[PDB]
Amino acid sequence: MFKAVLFDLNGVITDTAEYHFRAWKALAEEIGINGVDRQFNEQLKGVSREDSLQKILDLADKKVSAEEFKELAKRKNDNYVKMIQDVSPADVYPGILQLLKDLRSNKIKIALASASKNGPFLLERMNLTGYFDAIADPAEVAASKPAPDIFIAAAHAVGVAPSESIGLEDSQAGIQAIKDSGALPIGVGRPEDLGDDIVIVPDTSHYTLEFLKEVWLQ
Ligand SMILES: O=P(O)(O)OC[C@H]1O[C@@H](O)[C@H](O)[C@@H](O)[C@@H]1O
Ligand code: ALF
Ligand SMILES: [Mg+2]
Ligand SMILES: [Mg+2]
Ligand code: NA
Repeated sequence: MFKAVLFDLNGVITDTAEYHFRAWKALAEEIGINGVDRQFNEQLKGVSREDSLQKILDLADKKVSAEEFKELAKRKNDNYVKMIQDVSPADVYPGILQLLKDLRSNKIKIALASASKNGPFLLERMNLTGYFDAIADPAEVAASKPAPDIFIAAAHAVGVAPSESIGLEDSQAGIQAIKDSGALPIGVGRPEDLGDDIVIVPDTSHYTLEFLKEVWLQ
């Protein structure tokens, strides 16, 4: 049976993918780039802060100075950090708290495989930190999503092979990262966005321990 579950945070544990989208869209429009809509944002989910900005600049073939690049990423993060101050345990997505409880009861390791440097703060806001056996530090990996490194690091941090792990993701980049780590992906969202070749559930209430074991077995 699987021995760890490797969690993405934004769009899996809580609805903060929505806030990343709103903040990036606001930033893009400030610099005169209007193409950051929900469809384009599927290319931004899972991607690091700097890679997100670069993808936005690329969309418009725009070049900025190194100084302006750093300022823009900082501006977006400062705004996003303000947006999330009132996140609370009430914001935890359906099913997720009970999943964490059930995993712990069954001695299955729990690791965070998030790209977000705001991850630890968000787990604290939601009173979830105590459920996690490890948080992979995204500043320490040599390569970010869709590279598998963050999922490999998360598995290794809890003493489990990726091949004995399930990864939970809402993003195209993250699904690819899980695939290339050796872990089994289960996505949450639309197959139109995430593909028809892995198990995809429509909402996080489907993430029960009962449902994960069967995927591993099949
Ligand atoms: O800017 P942060 O908080 O470090 O987050 C990095 C990335 O974290 C990922 O989890 C999100 O899906 C991305 O949208 C985000 O860019
Ligand atoms: F949405 Al994440 F790492 F939390 F890609
Ligand atoms: Mg996500
Ligand atoms: Mg703890
Ligand atoms: Na708290």
